[PDB]
Amino acid sequence: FTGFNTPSRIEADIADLAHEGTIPQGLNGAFYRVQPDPQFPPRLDDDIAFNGDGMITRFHIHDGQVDFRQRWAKTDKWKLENAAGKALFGAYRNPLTDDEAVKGEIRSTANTNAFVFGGKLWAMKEDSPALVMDPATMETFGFEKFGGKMTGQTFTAHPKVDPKTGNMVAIGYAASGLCTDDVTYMEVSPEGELVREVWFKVPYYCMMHDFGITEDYLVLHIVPSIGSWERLEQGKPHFGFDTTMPVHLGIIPRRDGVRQEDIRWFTRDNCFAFHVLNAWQEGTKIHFVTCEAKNNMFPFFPDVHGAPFNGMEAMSHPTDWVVDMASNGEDFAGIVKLSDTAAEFPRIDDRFTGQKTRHGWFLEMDMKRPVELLMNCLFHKDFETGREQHWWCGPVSSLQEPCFVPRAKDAPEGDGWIVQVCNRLEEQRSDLLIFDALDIEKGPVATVNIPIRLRFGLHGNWANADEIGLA
Repeated sequence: FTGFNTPSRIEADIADLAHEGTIPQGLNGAFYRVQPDPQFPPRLDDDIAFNGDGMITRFHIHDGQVDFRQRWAKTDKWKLENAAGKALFGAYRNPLTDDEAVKGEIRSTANTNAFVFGGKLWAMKEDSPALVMDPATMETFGFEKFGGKMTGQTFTAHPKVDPKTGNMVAIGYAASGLCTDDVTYMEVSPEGELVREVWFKVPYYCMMHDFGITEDYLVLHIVPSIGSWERLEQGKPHFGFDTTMPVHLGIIPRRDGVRQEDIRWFTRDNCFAFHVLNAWQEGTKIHFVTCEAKNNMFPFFPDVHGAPFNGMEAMSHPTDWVVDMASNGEDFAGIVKLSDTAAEFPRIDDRFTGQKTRHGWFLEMDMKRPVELLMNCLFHKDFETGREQHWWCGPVSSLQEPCFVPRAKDAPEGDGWIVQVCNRLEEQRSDLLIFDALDIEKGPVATVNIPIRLRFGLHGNWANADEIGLA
């Protein structure tokens, strides 16, 4: 709650932000990103940054200028707390520490991702229904339960769009209640109607924060960041990592009326994997590129056996998990490390989700760079040519999730730009950087001064003027 991460709680508007360079005329749409930002002082003692109320930033880029708008995501939690004028909810994913006054309420802070789909803005916390908002006015409508047709109590913060159907693919884990081994597989039409919701069990309850899709399958990685009521009763963090448990990859056919028996389960040795770059089918093989670390990535979700955090072992690298559908038995066809670069927050050109993509972008941790006072490089890989580009934000800055933007509705994979918030840490201010996606190492084409300090953000997405009602 201090330093770079001073609370903000500023809703605002500013037209035509100052910039150093030229803003590409091609850009006509909006980058939406979210920051955890607590409305009130925390109810408990040392709450996590990951746990603040969702504040949704939007950078509307058009006619070679940038406009700012930041609004609260008005969760049930935000409203009840607002009215009550005080914190009513407790720790991250721990209903046990809530005021009795808010028992049975939707605890979502809608603080993890901000996503445009079917002419709505989705503010997402994977423990809850998505909060929907107006993409243009950025008013809150309320949580999306699709007219009581959703039966699952949760919705992913890492949804995927099938380019073929245009559908949104989603899971919801702890679907029947907290720490349950149920999971819903959902699909949503471009119009916004919920068209499919399949229940199924997973080998064990764990953090299923993400997944892949291919042309036919949902690929779901099961990594033993595990939880239980036991943990919560003793007031431990909701999740802890168990290095002694196997890692699974479930293959769910994306067709109507699937059963547990249709789901193919592969198993490998213990590792930590987190965010999914992309997956595709290669005949009978499925390629699943995730950012794999040797061990636990999150100090705050500790080793369940009291073993202390191993920073070295938390370094993640893009990795291909391959599995053959046509085989028998649980073994992986193989595991291929795609780069020695330490990377996470992976992005693809969304238009090619499920097809083998040539390009990926990541936030990189390069410990060889000076720091004169932490994710300090933008990283682009050409998987065809093997060629890796790096851009460094310099010694007093750090970077937030990059967001790919197409040059046109019809441009090749990777022909466009990268937009990303940059933390000017020593100056306690923020920039929006705009790069050539395919030549990032020459530096950003435009450095845009953001006249409000933004906090450590999480996930963010692009939409055209035509998808958000600013045509």
